[PDB]
Amino acid sequence: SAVRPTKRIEFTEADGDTEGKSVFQLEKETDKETFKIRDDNPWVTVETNGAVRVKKKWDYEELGPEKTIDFWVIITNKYTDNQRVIILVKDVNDEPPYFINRPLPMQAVVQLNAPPNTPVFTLQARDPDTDHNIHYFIVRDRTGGRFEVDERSGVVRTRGTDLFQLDMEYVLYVKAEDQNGQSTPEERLSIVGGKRAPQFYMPSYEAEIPENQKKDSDIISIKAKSFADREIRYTLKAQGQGAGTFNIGPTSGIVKLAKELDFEDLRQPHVYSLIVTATEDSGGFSTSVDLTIRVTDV
Ligand SMILES: [Ca+2]
Ligand SMILES: [Zn+2]
Ligand SMILES: [Zn+2]
Ligand SMILES: [Zn+2]
Ligand SMILES: [Zn+2]
Ligand SMILES: [Zn+2]
Ligand SMILES: [Zn+2]
Ligand SMILES: [Zn+2]
Ligand SMILES: [Zn+2]
Ligand SMILES: [Zn+2]
Ligand SMILES: [Zn+2]
Ligand SMILES: [Zn+2]
Ligand SMILES: [Zn+2]
Ligand SMILES: [Zn+2]
Ligand SMILES: [Zn+2]
Ligand SMILES: [Zn+2]
Ligand SMILES: [Zn+2]
Ligand SMILES: [Zn+2]
Repeated sequence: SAVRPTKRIEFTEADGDTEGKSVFQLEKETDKETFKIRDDNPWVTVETNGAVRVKKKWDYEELGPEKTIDFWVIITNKYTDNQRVIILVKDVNDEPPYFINRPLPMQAVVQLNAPPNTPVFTLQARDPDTDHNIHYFIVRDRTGGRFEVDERSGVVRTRGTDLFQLDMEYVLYVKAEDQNGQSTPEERLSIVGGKRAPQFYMPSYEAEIPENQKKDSDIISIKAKSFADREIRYTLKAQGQGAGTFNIGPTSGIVKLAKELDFEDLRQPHVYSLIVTATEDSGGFSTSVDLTIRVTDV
């Protein structure tokens, strides 16, 4: 027949990242066949010998919604053959955006007399694909319409002139969506009127240290965010065993080893459970978090 079975083949965007690179060889039914493209294609040239070469550096986003380099070839040696070539192009960078806001869950405060269009928090997601653009939006507003999000910047801004209530929680569920390839999870943003307690940069902390850890060496750094941007004082208590084995820097949040350790001494536990407290001298507010320290033998 005049038409050959359609050549189907899969390559990544990156396989086509260099002009003139021979991606694949089109097969010939007879030794003396020569190839020629039917229509000029922006992405590929076809050599006389059937080698398919990168013309313009492949860009998945720039392909039609089909995501294929789709072209025909003429085969000869008139009595000529025709064959369709469909290169399915895979965008291997195309993985969903994720929020890079820290700490999670998303927490902000709103000034009680915040005037309209006061920014209270900036949503920041990252698309691992550098070639993608994302839009931020609210999927569920539990604030009674007191906040909106800028789709470009991710900035969350107050609306209306009414006051906000002290200690009152305003909740938005927010999402960033890809304009190319997927989205973030629908994350919960908690905005509290006026002030709220410090939030640790991790919901729990875990350290693993050898038996021979040097006395007064740093074991783990703990940090809490003060929403009032006020001074944080850290304290550390032991849950059960190990009181006084570790301390934490009042200002630094750095947990050091206070005592020598013996793994073969069964008086000392192998897993220490500690609670770190972050205290604002901004008045009252404290938050606690678990710190778990495991000791390995050496
Ligand atoms: Ca791309
Ligand atoms: Zn036939
Ligand atoms: Zn591009
Ligand atoms: Zn891409
Ligand atoms: Zn990956
Ligand atoms: Zn890319
Ligand atoms: Zn949009
Ligand atoms: Zn804007
Ligand atoms: Zn009102
Ligand atoms: Zn949903
Ligand atoms: Zn240090
Ligand atoms: Zn500051
Ligand atoms: Zn500090
Ligand atoms: Zn030992
Ligand atoms: Zn002992
Ligand atoms: Zn606990
Ligand atoms: Zn041992
Ligand atoms: Zn040993």
